[PDB]
Amino acid sequence: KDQSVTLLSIIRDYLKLSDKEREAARILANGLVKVDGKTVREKKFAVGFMDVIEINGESYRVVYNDQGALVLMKETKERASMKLLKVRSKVIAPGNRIQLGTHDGRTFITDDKSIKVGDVLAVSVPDMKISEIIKMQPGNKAYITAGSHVNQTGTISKIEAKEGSNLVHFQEGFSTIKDHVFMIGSSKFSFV
Repeated sequence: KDQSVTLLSIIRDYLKLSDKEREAARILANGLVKVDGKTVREKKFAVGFMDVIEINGESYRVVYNDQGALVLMKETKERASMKLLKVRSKVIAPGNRIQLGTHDGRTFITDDKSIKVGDVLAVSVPDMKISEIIKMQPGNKAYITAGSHVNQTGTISKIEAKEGSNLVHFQEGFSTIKDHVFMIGSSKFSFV
């Protein structure tokens, strides 16, 4: 499935559920839509997993359904002030000058060489402050973003890595490739 969709499409899909899709374009146009706490009126603006979408003062989270498509779910005001960003890419230069590229296209610059692709940053939406790192490692909990176990959660039991052509295993009795595993909880912090 598409890993990003237009802001207009995801709002229209949601509004379909109450037979109000006809108003999607007017609601967007009225400056009544925010993404990650910033007003957006551009219908072509792409949104993806974990984005916080506000429609008319009400908060929603972009998540996946059991078919793997991006959809909105109702979110509490309290949780809406937070977002998890998966580290999707790194550029490592000399002297621990490290660019972290997150799954929503943001970049942060760190000198912590311990942060790996697959680790997750818990950030505050009102100001982008990073508050926690959720490590991709055994004993931590994840949500599955693609493949056959999409929209399931589990606690990692073991991780296997090789060079050339892998797998994260879960206590719950399944495994997937790392690409599909999105960290959401540790002992000290949980999205849930």
